[PDB]
Amino acid sequence: WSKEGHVMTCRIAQGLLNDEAAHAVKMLLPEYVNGDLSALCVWPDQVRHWYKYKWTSPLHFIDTPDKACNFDYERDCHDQHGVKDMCVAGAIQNFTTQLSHYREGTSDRRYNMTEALLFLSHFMGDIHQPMHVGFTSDAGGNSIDLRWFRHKSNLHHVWDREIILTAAKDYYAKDINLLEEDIEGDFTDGIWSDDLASWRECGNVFSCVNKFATESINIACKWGYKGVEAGETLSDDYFNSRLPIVMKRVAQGGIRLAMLLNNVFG
Ligand SMILES: *[C@@H]1O[C@H](CO)[C@@H](O[C@@H]2O[C@H](CO)[C@@H](O[C@@H]3O[C@H](CO[C@H]4O[C@H](CO)[C@@H](O)[C@H](O)[C@@H]4O)[C@@H](O)[C@H](O)[C@@H]3O)[C@H](O)[C@H]2NC(C)=O)[C@H](O)[C@H]1NC(C)=O
Ligand SMILES: *[C@@H]1O[C@H](CO)[C@@H](O[C@@H]2O[C@H](CO)[C@@H](O[C@@H]3O[C@H](CO)[C@@H](O)[C@H](O)[C@@H]3O)[C@H](O)[C@H]2NC(C)=O)[C@H](O)[C@H]1NC(C)=O
Ligand SMILES: [Zn+2]
Ligand SMILES: [Zn+2]
Ligand SMILES: [Zn+2]
Repeated sequence: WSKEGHVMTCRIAQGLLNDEAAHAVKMLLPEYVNGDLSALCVWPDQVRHWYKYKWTSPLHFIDTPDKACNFDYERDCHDQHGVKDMCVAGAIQNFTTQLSHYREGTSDRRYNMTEALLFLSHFMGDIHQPMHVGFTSDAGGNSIDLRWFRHKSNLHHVWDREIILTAAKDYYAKDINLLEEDIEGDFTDGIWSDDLASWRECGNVFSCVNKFATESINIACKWGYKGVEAGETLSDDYFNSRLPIVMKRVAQGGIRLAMLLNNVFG
């Protein structure tokens, strides 16, 4: 996700935290954001480009083989140089494990919990963006150049931002708070209300991130690359049809995140 998906994922996520998980996140965050996890959820996307954190480059996504439309961890979860574990699935396990050393305080200074908090949170949102588990050769839709209404863009960016900016301008006067309030609603008393417990049962972290990944490449094959030719124009038909899918994954990411943190801090 771009700024917007992450902010909503995290606001949603923070509102569902138990007492132990709220206390931890407040303490783990710098004063200048007033306890607001959302304020920093983009942080990993900034440092993505610093030589220092070059190593975080591949942890944002998974590249699956073209047209295969499924996710296999040992096949997929690696970087370009075949280095095992380097993919958003790995990172979530990694940063969740790091965070389990917080309460007991048993990692000395090998880890930074604040950074582990922002990576976990951020990457929880990325793994639900269906185009973060897309095809290798086209870079999760990045190198499928298209037009989204009256400006150049690309499929990956349609899902990272366009559908969300578009929805917020057309229906909420650009106010993202409002778009979130409705997304928050559609699973509390709304179309996804009967599904919360179902979103919350995936097993241990490893299984969960595999479930989430799988979900994403299905959505990507069914709704992402379907009905998309390069150079063409995606209109009201693509937007209106996919709006609620994007919205679902914003919610799923958030509910799923609150569950992890709740467990890591409990
Ligand atoms: C764990 O990692 C954390 C993230 O990497 C570390 O926290 C970071 O610590 C650095 C200290 O070097 C902070 O950067 C400083 O920011 C302050 C204040 O920033 C605020 O004010 C400016 C302008 O007034 C504004 O633009 C900012 O947005 C803030 O409102 C500056 O005075 C310094 O020059 C310096 O840049 C980061 O704030 C902080 N990041 C986060 C996410 O907390 C932390 O140090 C690590 N822990 C340990 C023990 O090493
Ligand atoms: C799990 O989280 C930790 C951060 O706590 C990550 O550790 C980092 O791993 C990367 C890549 O494996 C390291 O890059 C290395 O740079 C040094 C040169 O200083 C070199 O010895 C290595 O060949 C490699 O290029 C990075 O330095 C290291 N950082 C820390 C603080 O440990 C780890 O990558 C994470 N793994 C996953 C799958 O999320
Ligand atoms: Zn993102
Ligand atoms: Zn993206
Ligand atoms: Zn990212």
